[PDB]
Amino acid sequence: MVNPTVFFDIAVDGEPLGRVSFELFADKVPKTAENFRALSTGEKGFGYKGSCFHRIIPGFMCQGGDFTRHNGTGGKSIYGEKFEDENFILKHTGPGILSMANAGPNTNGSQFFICTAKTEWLDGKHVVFGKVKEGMNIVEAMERFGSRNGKTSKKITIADCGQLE
Ligand SMILES: CC(C)[C@@H]1OC(=O)C(C)(C)/C=C/c2ccc3ccc(nc3c2)[C@@H](C)NC(=O)[C@@H]2CCCN(N2)C(=O)[C@H](C)NC1=O
Repeated sequence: MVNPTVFFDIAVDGEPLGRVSFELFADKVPKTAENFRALSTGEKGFGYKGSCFHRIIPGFMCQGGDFTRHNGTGGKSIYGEKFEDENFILKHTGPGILSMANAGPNTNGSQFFICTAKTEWLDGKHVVFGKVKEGMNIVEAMERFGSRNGKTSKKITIADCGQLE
């Protein structure tokens, strides 16, 4: 089995910025990786294309994936509105870690975050399931549109997304 790779093409106020690609650790968290993979291809009929990064805190993380309410209160998984925490094998080791956002135990949906710092205090409560493979420079560029309270100064969108391999 080969861990899947997905990509996001990022835009800033509609203008193309660049691509971020991710390795999804399906060998360690297959249910969580499959959710993010399928939402990235849109193959269930819904997913990330067109959604935004609603909270970007420089020196911390970029959060996105709310395609139902567009503001960080919504989203849904391919398994239903919520699904369980699969495991916590992987840790928040540094910039580029891809992890699930949640509102409590066993509340994963579609929202995710990309770390731009080591966030070890989230270990064991957010499921880590991938990492940036290429385009950390694009993530760093996105980070410059964030702010201390997370509000973005330009609209940061996933203009396209899908699977590479
Ligand atoms: C998935 C979604 C439904 C959920 O939303 C909620 O629980 C509700 C809708 C209640 C919003 C809470 C909320 C709002 C604004 C914030 C501003 C700032 C902060 N936390 C915030 C948390 C700071 C300290 N931490 C984060 O930014 C962390 C980083 C890791 C990912 N991550 N955010 C979540 O997983 C949050 C913990 N959960 C949610 O965003």
